[PDB]
Amino acid sequence: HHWGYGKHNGPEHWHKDFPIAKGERQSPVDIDTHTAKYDPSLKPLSVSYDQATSLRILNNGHAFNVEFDDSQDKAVLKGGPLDGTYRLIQFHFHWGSLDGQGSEHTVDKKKYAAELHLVHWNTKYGDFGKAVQQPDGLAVLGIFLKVGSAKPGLQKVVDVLDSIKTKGKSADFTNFDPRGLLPESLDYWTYPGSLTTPPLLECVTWIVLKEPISVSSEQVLKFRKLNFNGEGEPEELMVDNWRPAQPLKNRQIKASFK
Ligand SMILES: NS(=O)(=O)c1ccc(C(=O)N2CCCc3ccccc32)cc1
Ligand SMILES: [Zn+2]
Repeated sequence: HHWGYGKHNGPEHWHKDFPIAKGERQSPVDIDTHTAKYDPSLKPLSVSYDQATSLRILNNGHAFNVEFDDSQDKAVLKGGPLDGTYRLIQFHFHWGSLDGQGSEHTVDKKKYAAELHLVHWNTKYGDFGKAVQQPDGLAVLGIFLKVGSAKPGLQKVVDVLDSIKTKGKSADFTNFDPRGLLPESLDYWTYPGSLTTPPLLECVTWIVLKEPISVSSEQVLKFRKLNFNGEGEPEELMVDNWRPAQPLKNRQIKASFK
């Protein structure tokens, strides 16, 4: 009886195995745009993805991860609110059953159709497993998806999904350029928070871009054909794999822009 997104094992149950679910710095959160303060001390984000080495795509039973070679500083995030160098390890998405829900963060209570998370770990801790035990161990770059025009840079991802339909399936996924998933603007909000799935560790500097990317209805429909279940098991469509907004508590969300 493992955690998931259903009635019986979904977010409102997670606290029983993972008591930190009710913690002081849990993610995601609603971003109230009027309350978020411009911080002129914040630097522009430095997204250095030119030398990124994608390797594989994995259906892990809760989402799909596009995995990168993080054995050296190739693809890194620095600047913004961060001190030091954060290495890209994987990206994944959260999405809905319909366009009106799917994002984890919200903006003045608005839910987007989906949310991209580019996950990075602080290289001063040496490995990812060490980093997740530190308050400044991870930096997750969050990008909203709205449904409209197709995102050309996402199509390679969409087209491989048929080959990783079920939990535990993986496929070779080399030479994928995540630059193709970014919006024009790197304006962002930032706050201290957590992983949004178990083990819900409070180890993340969140950086959420203001500008959504547009994807097509056909693109997101293909996400919704994935399966939570393993091969040969009763089909459970991988939809609504998002955690709702959590209490902000004693935290401040800062804006990089006026
Ligand atoms: N949605 S997110 O961007 O906040 C996110 C969530 C979880 C993770 C993540 O590495 N996992 C989660 C589950 C298995 C696991 C086991 C031990 C340490 C970390 C992890 C990474 C990024
Ligand atoms: Zn995520």
